Amino acid sequence: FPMFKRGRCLCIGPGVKAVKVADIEKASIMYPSNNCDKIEVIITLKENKGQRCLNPKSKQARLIIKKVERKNF
Repeated sequence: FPMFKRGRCLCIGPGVKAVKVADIEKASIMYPSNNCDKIEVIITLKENKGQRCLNPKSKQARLIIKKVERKNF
């Protein structure tokens, strides 16, 4: 079927929810996904590694900021 996501910088959540908040679930970007005029984060919130571009409607990266800001490797 022709659904076609019109937004090329659209995301629904290719990840999980609440993980090792220092290993995964760490959004460190604010960029148009390099195709856009909008600016989103890349959370690697996963069991090991995976994307989480949360921006459409709810970002929540605002809170995850204090998560990504926890220590540094």
